[PDB]
Amino acid sequence: AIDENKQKALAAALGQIEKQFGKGSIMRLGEDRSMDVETISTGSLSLDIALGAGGLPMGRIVEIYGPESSGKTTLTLQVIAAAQREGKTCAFIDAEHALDPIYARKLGVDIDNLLCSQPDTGEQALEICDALARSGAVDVIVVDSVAALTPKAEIEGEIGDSHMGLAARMMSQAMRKLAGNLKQSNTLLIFINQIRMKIGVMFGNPETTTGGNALKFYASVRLDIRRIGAVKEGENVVGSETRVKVVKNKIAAPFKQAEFQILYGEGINFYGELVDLGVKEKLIEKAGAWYSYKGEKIGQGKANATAWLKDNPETAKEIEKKVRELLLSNPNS
Amino acid sequence: AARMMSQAMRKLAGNLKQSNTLLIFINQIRMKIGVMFGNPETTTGGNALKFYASVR
Amino acid sequence: AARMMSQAMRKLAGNLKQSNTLLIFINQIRMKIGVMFGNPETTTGGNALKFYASVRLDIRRIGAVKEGENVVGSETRVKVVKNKIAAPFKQAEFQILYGEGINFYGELVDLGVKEKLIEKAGAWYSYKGEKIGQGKANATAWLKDNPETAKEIEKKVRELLLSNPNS
DNA sequence: ACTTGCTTAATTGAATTTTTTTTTTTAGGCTGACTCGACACC
DNA sequence: GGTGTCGAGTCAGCCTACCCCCCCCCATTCAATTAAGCAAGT
DNA sequence: CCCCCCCCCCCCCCAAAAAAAAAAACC
Ligand SMILES: Nc1ncnc2c1ncn2[C@@H]1O[C@H](COP(=O)(O)OP(=O)(O)OP(O)(O)=S)[C@@H](O)[C@H]1O
Ligand SMILES: [Mg+2]
Repeated sequence: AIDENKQKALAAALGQIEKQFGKGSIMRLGEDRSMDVETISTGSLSLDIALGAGGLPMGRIVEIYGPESSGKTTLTLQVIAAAQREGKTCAFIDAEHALDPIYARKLGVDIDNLLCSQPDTGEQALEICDALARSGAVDVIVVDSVAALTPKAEIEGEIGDSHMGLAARMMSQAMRKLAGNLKQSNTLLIFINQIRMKIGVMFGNPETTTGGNALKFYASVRLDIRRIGAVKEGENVVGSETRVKVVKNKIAAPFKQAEFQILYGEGINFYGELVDLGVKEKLIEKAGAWYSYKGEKIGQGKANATAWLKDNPETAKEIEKKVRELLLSNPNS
Repeated sequence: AARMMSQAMRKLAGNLKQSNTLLIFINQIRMKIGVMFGNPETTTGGNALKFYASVR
Repeated sequence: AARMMSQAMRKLAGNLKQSNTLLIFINQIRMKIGVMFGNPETTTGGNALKFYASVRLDIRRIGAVKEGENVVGSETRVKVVKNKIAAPFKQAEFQILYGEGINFYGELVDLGVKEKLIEKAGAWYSYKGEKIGQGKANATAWLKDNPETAKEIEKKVRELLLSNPNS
């Protein structure tokens, strides 16, 4: 008796809300396809595993932070390169004024279709982000350094002048405005941030990021990237040994980490990863310092084993297919 | 209230002068809103009393 | 809302006086922003109630009351910010204990010490030589057990500090 | 009977520095900028 | 025929009317220091 | 005895509401 009266009052209210605000304003969460999480590759297989859902989520905000020369720009360009290869449009907002277009081409970016902007102010940078988000025509936006998003008042002003929390306020306002626009357009926004030291602290770590506290809350993923060593061809340093910690994750379990090589002028070493994962999943046998695939000695030393996998495009397909099958915990589709 | 004050001033001003009686009105401040230029402080009971007052 | 409150006061002030009825309005605090003349703490509902009020009390929590670790109440301060029936700007300090209310015996200690009926050496409370406890809580706990001395100290404090007693 | 360490509570001090600017809800005038027709002159 | 220039018309943004009330502001936590009373040693 | 004719003028305001936000090593 009361059941029917409640179901009718509910049905009437739902009808009135959908009339006043629009069609999909309120609905049951189980029958809402908009809310399903879709992901894209990072151009690193170990990082796609660490993220738990096979890559970075569309319609969300991501933060990548780290020290100087850690690989923050190189990593965001490999994301763009991968996205372009699946026929997606990408934008680069270069607030640092430090992008080399020749190096971007060497990492596999289609330069001639990559939208670029070198804005004057933080406001202009973030108004271009909102304009491209509302359009529905851009799939990935990268904002290179939050640290270089200078408010207009600070550019007009003198060096030494105080602007209390003015960048932090700008970023707080930006997040509020963007979150909704990005979810509707299914657009991925990636923010790069720099590290700074906070003083008057003895608990926790003294490392901070720039641009205040809003971005920590709204980010669905946060990556801490670091250079942990060198890659040498005898004497010549030819690349960096890199580590990425997943510091925040809302689309899968956090605190996982990824290890890989960045080689100068190539990018992330995909086959270098595919060796290490093939080893861990018992598909490649490392008998001391001798890498072996089904008895056949593919080489000795990681570089020779990688060079062998490069020469055999069938054996690389085989191992990738198995590793993808096994380790990807939440496959999206 | 503005009308009642308007009518009272008309009636009282002449009766006070004849009898030589001092009449003191106390008023409270309110805040007039939708004013940018100047002082947003008003008093109560309309405009008549400003005109008929010999001292404010 | 400011208009409604302005209209309400006009109507109520006279009706309350005839009936001899006490009306108490509780108000919340809000922040005034921009170009501020004075303190940025405001109250809600416009400017009428400030004029019509015969008494205005500002109440504040100034600390915790702890039984070792367990927080068992609040230390409170009340400022008299407006008064038309006696002189203003006097203040009161008392304890609110959760589930009991205002700690009457705690006030009686503090008023006993002020009017020399109780002797306080460091943190040692003495009534006519006899030592009644160390610390305000043990002193209070004694006065709770000895209602003869409580009634005596109350009667003397009322005689001293309350100017005109009851009818 | 004289002196000292322990007890329990309450009191006071430091905690590196030092800093900003904005709205909706005006009304009516003044400045500068853009549009268009066309008339003088090479 | 085309470009500079005279002229009327229309539109977007700024600013100036304006005096200027305050009576002085919302407040905390850990730990070193002080001290009156009382049991233990002499 | 016999039979109507015609309008005139406004008056007064009332009330506030609300925060937002870090930035940086030094030997
Ligand atoms: N144009 C280039 N040619 C060769 N190597 C490069 C080039 N640009 C960057 N690298 C190297 O790639 C590695 C990572 O560089 P990035 O990806 O630019 O790092 P990053 O964190 O953006 O550092 P910033 O912005 O300069 S603090 C470093 O060892 C660089 O020296
Ligand atoms: Mg960079």
